Amino acid sequence: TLNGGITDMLVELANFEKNVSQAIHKYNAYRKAASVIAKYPHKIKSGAEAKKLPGVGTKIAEEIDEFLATGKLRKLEKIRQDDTSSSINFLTRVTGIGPSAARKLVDEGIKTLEDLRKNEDKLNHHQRIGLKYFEDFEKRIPREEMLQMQDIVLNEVKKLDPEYIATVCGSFRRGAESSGDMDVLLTHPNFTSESSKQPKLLHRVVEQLQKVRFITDTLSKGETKFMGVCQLPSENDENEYPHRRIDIRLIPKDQYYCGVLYFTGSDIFNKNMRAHALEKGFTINEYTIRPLGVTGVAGEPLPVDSEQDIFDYIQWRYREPKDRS
Ligand SMILES: [Cl-]
Ligand SMILES: [Cl-]
Ligand code: NA
Ligand code: NA
Repeated sequence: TLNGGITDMLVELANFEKNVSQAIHKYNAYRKAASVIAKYPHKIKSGAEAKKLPGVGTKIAEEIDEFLATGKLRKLEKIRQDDTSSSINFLTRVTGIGPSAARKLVDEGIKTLEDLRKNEDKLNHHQRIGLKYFEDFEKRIPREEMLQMQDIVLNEVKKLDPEYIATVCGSFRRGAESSGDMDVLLTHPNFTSESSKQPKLLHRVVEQLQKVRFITDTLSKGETKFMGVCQLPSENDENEYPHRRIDIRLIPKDQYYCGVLYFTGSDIFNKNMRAHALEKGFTINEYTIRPLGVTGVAGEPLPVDSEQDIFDYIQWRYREPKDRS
């Protein structure tokens, strides 16, 4: 406005004393001083004309002369470039880790750049390889490269035993020109709802992947899920294809095409899909499709041999992946 560059100033002063300090009475005084300047119908040109108004005071007018010369203030940006605030935004920047370890990490006086080795008395990691491939995780992944990651893995799988089936999901199957990672799903006809549990089916696929040296590291094992790091092979070009990021997941044969729909679709889409079923009278899950009716009591599960057997059941014209936004 007229003096309405010095009212933007005086507001922020009042927030920090409300919060991270909590000096009331000095929350109050800052605040009244804002209004008096807002009402005065004349452009101020010196903190020397300010003491005359019954609102502004002693050390307050003083802070205005520094404002009206430079156009910047000591008692301000110092609170702005030092706070835990606008550093929560920084501290994680250079970490690739977890919520409450920061604080104690930071609390050691350890920070972003030239503040990083200065104090390394935590000797943790992530899990022992976060802080190392920190550099390649923050770049996107071109489509063209996704296609030949895909092609290698299906090749190994089938050569072991042609009864396996496997497919890749996420943004890649929707049709992106760039991705953030890889997510794959895996089944076999000797694992079902009513059977013994079999991790050895997933161990084998992993071990042979290491053998041809496509998989390089391990972050997590289990009976159902693996979590690691991979790389494409070179003939002798530049320094590197960057190291990348892959997940793998084992599922019952009879609940397969119910999970694949689920690891694609789209959030918004998957939400609009489960309401139309309510209308026609069905209930749909990450595991099954069941007959409902009358009240809260679903029936048996109905049989499914394909993605499309699902659409039929609820009376919808089919919709290809490219269109599931
Ligand atoms: Cl961690
Ligand atoms: Cl994917
Ligand atoms: Na993080
Ligand atoms: Na995308």
